[PDB]
Amino acid sequence: KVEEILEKALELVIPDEEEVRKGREAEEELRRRLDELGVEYVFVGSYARNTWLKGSLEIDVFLLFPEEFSKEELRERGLEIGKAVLDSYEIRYAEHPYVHGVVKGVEVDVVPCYKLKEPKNIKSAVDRTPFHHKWLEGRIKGKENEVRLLKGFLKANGIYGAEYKVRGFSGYLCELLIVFYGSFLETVKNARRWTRRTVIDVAKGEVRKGEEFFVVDPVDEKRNVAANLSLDNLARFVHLCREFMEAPSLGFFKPKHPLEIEPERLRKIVEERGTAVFAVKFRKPDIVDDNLYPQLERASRKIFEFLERENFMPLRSAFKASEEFCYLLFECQIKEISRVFRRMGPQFEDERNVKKFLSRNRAFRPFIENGRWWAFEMRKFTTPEEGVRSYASTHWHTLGKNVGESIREYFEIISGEKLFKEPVTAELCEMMGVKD
RNA sequence: GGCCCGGGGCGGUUCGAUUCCGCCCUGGGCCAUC
Repeated sequence: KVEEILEKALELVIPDEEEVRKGREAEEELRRRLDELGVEYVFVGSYARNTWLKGSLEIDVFLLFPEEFSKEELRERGLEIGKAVLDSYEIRYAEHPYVHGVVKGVEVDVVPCYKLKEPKNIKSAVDRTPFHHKWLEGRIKGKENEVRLLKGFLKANGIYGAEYKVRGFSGYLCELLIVFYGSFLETVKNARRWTRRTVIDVAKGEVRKGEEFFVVDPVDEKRNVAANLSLDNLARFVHLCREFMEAPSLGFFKPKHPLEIEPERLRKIVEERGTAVFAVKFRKPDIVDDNLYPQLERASRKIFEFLERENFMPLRSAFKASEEFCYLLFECQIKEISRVFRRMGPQFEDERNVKKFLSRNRAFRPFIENGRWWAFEMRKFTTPEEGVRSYASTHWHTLGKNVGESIREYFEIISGEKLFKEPVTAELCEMMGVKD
């Protein structure tokens, strides 16, 4: 039963004694170093609140700087401090650069920010974190394991990140939720009633109907904590909660198995479907995933839209990325279509336009049907692939800034066996609902 | 970078385009980076 299950579960979410110990002693040292320099700092994030998921140990040391300090100063002093304190560093990037390193074996993020008073004055997302922490530390105390359960559950099902490769629940949203419902289970139970118009005002302990799923930030009533949660990911969670409660099981916290498929069986199935399955391959632009995937979606969407207005009847689109290349995957109901198609002309009494419409030299002689004129025109292409080869070659600039630029210099359309031999077999099966 | 809203020019397509497909400059808002 749920309880017995959640019990066996804490085991997969809570960091064991050694992963914890490792943490403390790393924070211990990290503390000394920072003081033997008299720097004004503050640990934030899931480490400072013991809400960190097992296996995801990382520390977040935020450096407080006067308001008056310039942007440049912040990062320079931040770069210096980070460098001196970290065993081994690495200048990372975001809204502004910050430093990432390791201390006594554990991960560390040394972010520079402005010491501020009261939410307004907020100069960057990072400035807001300190407030999020002060508001969260006193209220989440004693429920950390509820937070963890809720992450292992979301992480296990592929919707734990808030970044563009996940579009799911952010760890912050997770604690706010636990602070609202009181525990994992209560969150799971209530989530089942969530709709796309549900709004959760943590500060008001109230739930209301809005225009979109909105979890108003305690620190900023205008900020949506679940802003980048995809409408489909929300749907998948609402369902996942409904099923968990129907049949509790430790399997919900266990990362689903990769489940490889033999390319041969994939071939058979596509045949059983008798659809057009092809891919658009091009070199992976060298850019962070936060810029790459929002592009892959656009590109994939722009082509899907080309395919349907072109009468190829697309079923679903998808995409995969590698160290090497990127793939846009499509499946259609039409492997081929006739050359001729019917073009709609003016009504019979509009002498002006009628004449014009008839003034074009076509090959088949237009006709009248139910009051208006029509014409038989020929298509430029007759198969999905044939069309996308044309679309990608001329409309490359609309598939994203980067993706669009790598397609402009090189792209190929694969299909048949050649396609099943590309590292995209898994994605396809997920796209076709192939079950097993 | 991506999404939402808006201005100013254009190109292709169409009997017919503000309205479909796209391109230039361009104002504001939001999202991820912790």
